[PDB]
Amino acid sequence: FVEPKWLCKIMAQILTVPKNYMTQYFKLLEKFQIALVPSSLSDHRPVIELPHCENSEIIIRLYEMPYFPMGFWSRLINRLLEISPYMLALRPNRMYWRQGIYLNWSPEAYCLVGSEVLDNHPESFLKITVPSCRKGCILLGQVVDHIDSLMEEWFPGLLEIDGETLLKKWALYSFNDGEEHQKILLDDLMKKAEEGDLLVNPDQPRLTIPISQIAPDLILA
Amino acid sequence: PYNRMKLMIVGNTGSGKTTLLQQLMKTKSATVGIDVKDWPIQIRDKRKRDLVLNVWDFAGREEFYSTHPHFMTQRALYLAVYDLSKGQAEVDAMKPWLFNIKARASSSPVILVGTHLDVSKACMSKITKELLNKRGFPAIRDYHFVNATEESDALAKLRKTIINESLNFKIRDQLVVGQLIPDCYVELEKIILSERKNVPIEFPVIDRKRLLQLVRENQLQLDENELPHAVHFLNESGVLLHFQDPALQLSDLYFVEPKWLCKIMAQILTVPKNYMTQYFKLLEKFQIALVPSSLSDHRPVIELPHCENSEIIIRLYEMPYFPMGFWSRLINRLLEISPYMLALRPNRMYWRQGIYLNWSPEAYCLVGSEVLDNHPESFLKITVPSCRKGCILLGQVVDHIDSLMEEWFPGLLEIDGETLLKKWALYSFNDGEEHQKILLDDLMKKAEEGDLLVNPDQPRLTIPISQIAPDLILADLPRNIMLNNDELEFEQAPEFLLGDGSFGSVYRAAYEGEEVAVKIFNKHTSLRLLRQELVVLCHLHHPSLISLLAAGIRPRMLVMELASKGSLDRLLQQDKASLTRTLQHRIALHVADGLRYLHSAMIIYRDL
Ligand SMILES: Nc1nc2c(ncn2[C@@H]2O[C@H](COP(=O)(O)OP(=O)(O)O)[C@@H](O)[C@H]2O)c(=O)[nH]1
Repeated sequence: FVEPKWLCKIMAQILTVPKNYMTQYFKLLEKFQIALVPSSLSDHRPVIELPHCENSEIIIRLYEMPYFPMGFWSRLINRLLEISPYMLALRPNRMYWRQGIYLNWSPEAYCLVGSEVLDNHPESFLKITVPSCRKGCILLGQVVDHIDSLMEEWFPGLLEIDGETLLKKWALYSFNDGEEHQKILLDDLMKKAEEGDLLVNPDQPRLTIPISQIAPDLILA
Repeated sequence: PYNRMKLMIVGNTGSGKTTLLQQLMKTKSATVGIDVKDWPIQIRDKRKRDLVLNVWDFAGREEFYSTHPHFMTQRALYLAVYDLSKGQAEVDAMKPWLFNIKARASSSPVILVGTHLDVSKACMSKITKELLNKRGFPAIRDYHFVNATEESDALAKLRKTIINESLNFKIRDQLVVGQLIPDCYVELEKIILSERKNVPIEFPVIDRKRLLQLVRENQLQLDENELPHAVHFLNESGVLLHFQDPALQLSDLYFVEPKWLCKIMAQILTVPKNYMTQYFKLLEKFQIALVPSSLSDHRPVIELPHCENSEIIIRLYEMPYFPMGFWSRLINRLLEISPYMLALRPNRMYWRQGIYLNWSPEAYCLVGSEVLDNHPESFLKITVPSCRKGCILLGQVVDHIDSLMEEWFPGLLEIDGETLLKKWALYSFNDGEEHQKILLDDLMKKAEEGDLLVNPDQPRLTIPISQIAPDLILADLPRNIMLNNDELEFEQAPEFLLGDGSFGSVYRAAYEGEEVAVKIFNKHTSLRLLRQELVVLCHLHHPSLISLLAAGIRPRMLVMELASKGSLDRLLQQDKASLTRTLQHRIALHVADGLRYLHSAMIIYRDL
């Protein structure tokens, strides 16, 4: 491509609205994350009455960054596009929107990567709701790998220590048997540093939760 | 004679409604709720029939709409105002109001009224004389182009026309404004209007015990059994609102001054701790509760797993416009009330125009609006997988939708006659690989029950009627139950083979080498009651219950096991000697076992 201003103008043309290379046209259009158009996707989360509630049967993993990166979500969505199957075949139900994906195989084999805002917090989050089953843990592993890959490959500035790192990965757990609420949050690096045992315990040692049901990518589950 | 008829001012936002009302009554800010009033009319003719029209100035704003169909009754005269200032367009913009009147109160007269004559476009009279006359619409009986905010001869003629059309209501020659009622009814009416004053303005509700003390204190001779029918008639007349159904706890609370109730319920849309539980219950009874309205109106992109045409089932539903408050009722009706199995919670993605439950990649369901190009109508596409569990979901959903239509909006089923509601089915004789799914009306396919297949002009290709409409052919139930008519030995005509006297229409026939009892459910009715009894009897499987063998469509019949010795009634009458102590106890034990299993399934065998 010579005179790149022409290329970039022509590629940005179709956003506000040579038949030989039309296939290459669409290929590079996908290489620009334009193709279905990921942008202009109504910006509105649809209400999702998930089957499983409680705290015991699910796994959360927040991702705290001040603002979402410039072109993050399109890259992520286009990366998770059928590239994370629970098994090693079947097409999963998908509900795309500009801030989430929510694949769905079965009532116990789903996955939902979607933005979420918390009150009194000007930061941004990337809540990842995943069932506690085995296939759940598999999906969680694949998704965390793909996201960390995008971060290390596209936006390096959000990983290098200065130093709050500008990107803090949390994990959500409930020592209150799941029936109660207000899931306590634990930074990921600390739990990684708690590999000495295979359990986590609060000040009151009577209650104890395995590190497999909070982070099955750290413990090899 | 009872001189009281409901007047209802429907209309579109921004028009003249509350001011038009305030000028008809001469009782010299947006509307929230419905603003119930009542103005009396002293007839100046010799027959001075003093009547009271209670007006219901419906608010035009779109967010309230899902509560509007609840207060549209048959015994009512509807005004409809359409703001002539924005001429030639608002007349078309008030078509949904007319269609919803026709959907709810089919045979109620309507009086078009054109406000804003002060400014400007009177050629809207042309379109309202050609387009809005008789195109599946609720029989417009007059036009009026009147100013508001200023009494005039146009206002005078308009008001006189309201009164004239009021008296000449006569549904099937009834003369509603002058029908006869028992004295106790009008007595109860008077004591309610007096009790309107002596009640907390902040909480105008009254108690059934307080009502009982009221009717005891006065000369009302109404009995306890005579109360429900009485207060129900008062409800129809728009005096006090009540809901005697036991599903709600409101059968002890009688709402007086209904304008307060409706305003308070519509309050929370634009944004007494003892009855907060009943508050939420009736809030659900108003389809407010999660709030079904204000749900972003935007379909989310759904990349369904299965494409093609062979592995899926579509079923369009064509109506000109969606009814007034349809979608809220439907969503709230399908709320977890259609499980694939007889346990598991399905994934759901609610939005104002769809539900899309989801169990498994082959066990989903999606009921959602869809527009087609070059088609100003509306559609209710229902995508369902071709698997067995799919067909089960399809059956339940069609039943629930048809139930809503027959129970809420009767005007969309009665033939005139295009029926204003045409159910399609989508099929592809091109092996599914190709496209442009041909559409076939449902009534036509129902008439094609003679065979079990459908075939085009080219007879080489042929598609079963089970994979296009598994509710017509009895495949939506589990455990396919067709009777394999080759092996049946039934003769319907003779009274020689009746089961016995007074068993309905149960005949005695031989099937699969065994004598069986078959009920001919065939009549003018549809497959509704047949399938209803079929899903009940589909999964019981108990010894003390009559076991089902097969069901049929040509003609509609139910094939069940045959009781050789006849009913117990005959043995009690004819042969009292056959019954001994041990036999009587065994009969009692078996019936008790049957009732136990039934109540374990939470089923009420009402009569025994
Ligand atoms: N000049 C003029 N104004 C009108 C006429 N009819 C209604 N309006 C205006 O419309 C307003 C009333 O709107 P309203 O019916 O209450 O709206 P709604 O409550 O949503 O039905 C008043 O403020 C009037 O000024 C009319 O014939 N002429």
